[PDB]
Amino acid sequence: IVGGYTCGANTVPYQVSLNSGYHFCGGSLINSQWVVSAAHCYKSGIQVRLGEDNINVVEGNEQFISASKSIVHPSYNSNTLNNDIMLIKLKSAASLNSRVASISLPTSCASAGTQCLISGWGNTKSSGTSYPDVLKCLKAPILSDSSCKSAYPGQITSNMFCAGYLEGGKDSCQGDSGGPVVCSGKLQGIVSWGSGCAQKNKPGVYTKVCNYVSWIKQTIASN
Ligand SMILES: [Ca+2]
Repeated sequence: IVGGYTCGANTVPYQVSLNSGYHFCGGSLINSQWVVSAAHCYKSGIQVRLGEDNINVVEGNEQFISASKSIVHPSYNSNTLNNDIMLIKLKSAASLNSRVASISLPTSCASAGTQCLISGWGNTKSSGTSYPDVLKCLKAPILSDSSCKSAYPGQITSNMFCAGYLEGGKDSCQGDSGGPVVCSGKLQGIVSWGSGCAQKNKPGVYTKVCNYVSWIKQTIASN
């Protein structure tokens, strides 16, 4: 997250870190057994880390649970990142508590102009590299479809939305991928892509979770 703020420990209790020997993506806990993340975060061998604040210090509220199954969306296209969504099943259910909690799936799609909370352990620099240890947060508005398409001509599908600031300075970034965009208390987006981070006229692009709720619900009823 570039241009964000330190969330505060366990104030985003649905945020997970995906670990394959190191943090590599975020995710969102949607019930005690299942995480939503980006399909481009697929790796074999994933351990889900819940209750994290500093990802490099065991502070006492973590739950580390191996994935048993990962399910990339059936129509995921890694070239365009259309349908950039994946489900991860935990080997055992998390213990839900004040620091480890699920986020609701949406009923309706969020609106342009709504301010959402984006979070993660990704790079904090637009130019260059610096990865924080503690979780970072950013409030960013959903942009109109027209603005999004103008920013990325020929690249935005109905399964994507833009959020952020066209002047630059504030955005998600590498290492935030797969993490949550929460608007009106529901999971409306997944950190997916963007041209650089926080550059002028190049807002973040996020997977439109409201289009996936029936797939998520039938998949978790079946696995
Ligand atoms: Ca920790």
